[PDB]
Amino acid sequence: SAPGQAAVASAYQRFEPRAYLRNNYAPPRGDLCNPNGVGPWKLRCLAQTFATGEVSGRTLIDIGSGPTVYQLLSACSHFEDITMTDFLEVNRQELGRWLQEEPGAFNWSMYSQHACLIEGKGECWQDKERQLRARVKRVLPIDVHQPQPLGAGSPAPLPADALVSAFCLEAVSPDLASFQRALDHITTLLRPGGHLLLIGALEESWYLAGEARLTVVPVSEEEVREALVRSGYKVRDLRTYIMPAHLQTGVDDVKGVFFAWAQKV
Amino acid sequence: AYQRFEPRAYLRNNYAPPRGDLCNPNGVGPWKLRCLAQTFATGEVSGRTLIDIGSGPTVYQLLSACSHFEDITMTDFLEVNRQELGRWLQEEPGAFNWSMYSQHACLIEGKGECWQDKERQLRARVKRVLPIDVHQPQPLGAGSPAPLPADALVSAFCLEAVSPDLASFQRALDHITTLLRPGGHLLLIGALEESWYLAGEARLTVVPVSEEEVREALVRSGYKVRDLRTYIMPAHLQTGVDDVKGVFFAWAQKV
Ligand SMILES: Nc1ncnc2c1ncn2[C@@H]1O[C@@H](CSCCNC[C@@H]2Cc3ccc([N+](=O)[O-])cc3CN2)[C@@H](O)[C@H]1O
Ligand SMILES: Nc1ncnc2c1ncn2[C@@H]1O[C@@H](CSCCNC[C@@H]2Cc3ccc([N+](=O)[O-])cc3CN2)[C@@H](O)[C@H]1O
Repeated sequence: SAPGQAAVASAYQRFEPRAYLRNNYAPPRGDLCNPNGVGPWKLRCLAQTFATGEVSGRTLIDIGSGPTVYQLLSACSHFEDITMTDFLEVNRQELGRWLQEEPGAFNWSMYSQHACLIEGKGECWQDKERQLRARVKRVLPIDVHQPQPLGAGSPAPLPADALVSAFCLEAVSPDLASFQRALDHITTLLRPGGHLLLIGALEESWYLAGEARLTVVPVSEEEVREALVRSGYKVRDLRTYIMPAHLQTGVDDVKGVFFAWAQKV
Repeated sequence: AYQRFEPRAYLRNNYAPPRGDLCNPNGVGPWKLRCLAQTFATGEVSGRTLIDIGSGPTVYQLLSACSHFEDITMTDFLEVNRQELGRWLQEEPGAFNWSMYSQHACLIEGKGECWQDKERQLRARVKRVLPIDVHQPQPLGAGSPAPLPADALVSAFCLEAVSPDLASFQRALDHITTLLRPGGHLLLIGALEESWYLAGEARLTVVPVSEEEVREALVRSGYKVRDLRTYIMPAHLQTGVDDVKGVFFAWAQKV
């Protein structure tokens, strides 16, 4: 078990946040004007799920935030305490730049505007970002391969009412078995009856983050569903987006994207 | 007097904060955008061609209009305003940033449209920017490139701001009304009970008008008033740039 993990940790030492941001969150993949694009689909899954009112509580943990905040734009009106996490210091620093409203931070304002647009409440994007910054109460190291991903007696309020995780588990797991165990490990962080929102890449074997070319376990929708069931979830929603050819740039070999809403039993 | 009008001062006074803060939905900017959006959302204001009367250096007043009219003419009395418009239309250097207004129009309209697509459509549909003088019986002169008669007019904060008194305001309205097809629509926005405003070195005289006065003026020009509403200016938006008391929005139909 330890070998595959050592390979993952080593490969991530070359991960370049800015290149990763450019590849995935600037145009063309970061084009929010095309409703058929992947950015709008992700934001829609999240906004629609939170719009049900069924996913709420006091505390939320984002698992493997990397250098991004988009996955929390709709969530942040429903949780007063948000923990963001990442394995890499360089990503935690990138989140820090953004938290401090630095220029030189990545500009999420197009995503914030798009979230305001689809949430349909007339909120301005500046109020949305102010609220996300207020509700993020800590940014913590994490390793999903450890039985306690946050370490012993972490700062984070546990158990959490909800988890969010985008493009983390399949990107740090050498094989399906590692992915299943990682899912079990983060599932310990979640209250029974709590909710997990999982976004990830389907049938991907690599992606680029600068010099770093990371190896990814290719997973199918069926594999994700079965993993959720095995970890003790009821699957409420599991959607697939098929990556259009024009978005099939050379930054990865992804075939689609999945969104799962699961409730822990 | 208008010869000392400074577009950048005017923009700063009226379209930068506090008056240009769009975050609070009780502000004047959001109220104006809502009047315009709700009106066009009815479907009753439609056609091929539209003229914006006295555009000055602003485009917000056409953000909801532009998806209902394929040919748009913008107008102003002053070359310096016409150049400021040109800088924004051609995406030139130092153009005013209207993106907050574009974004808010998209939010209000509720169609999920992105603000870059809205600006793109506005820029595509504005075919020309022309001189205009509403004091002339033919405000656009004879044989102007503008298709006439227009199917719709929009005019925000022009007639009361260029008229010394109610009689002049009425005549200016009669004048622009000749540009409008019978059965066509006028969307008129303006200041209530204002007597002056500043634009840098220019101090401009305004005729103070009431809601009743505007209604009466419309009827006299031959319009049926479909809608007329008032925004009362809150104290935190009462700055030193004018003495405005309120803003009116009128939707009128020529008959
Ligand atoms: N042991 C660990 N525990 C927790 N997190 C860890 C661990 N090791 C690395 N990490 C952390 O997880 C990393 C996750 S970044 C996302 C990687 N996903 C792969 C790739 C990216 C991507 C992104 C967006 C889209 N899209 O279309 O919107 C598609 C794709 C294609 N897939 C990173 O922050 C790393 O630092
Ligand atoms: N003879 C003419 N014919 C046509 N246009 C002409 C003529 N002479 C001058 N012009 C043209 O008309 C002008 C219109 S802009 C200034 C209007 N002044 C009213 C002032 C501005 C304002 C704006 C917004 C708000 N608000 O709270 O939303 C409040 C206020 C307060 N009132 C200007 O572009 C000028 O160039």
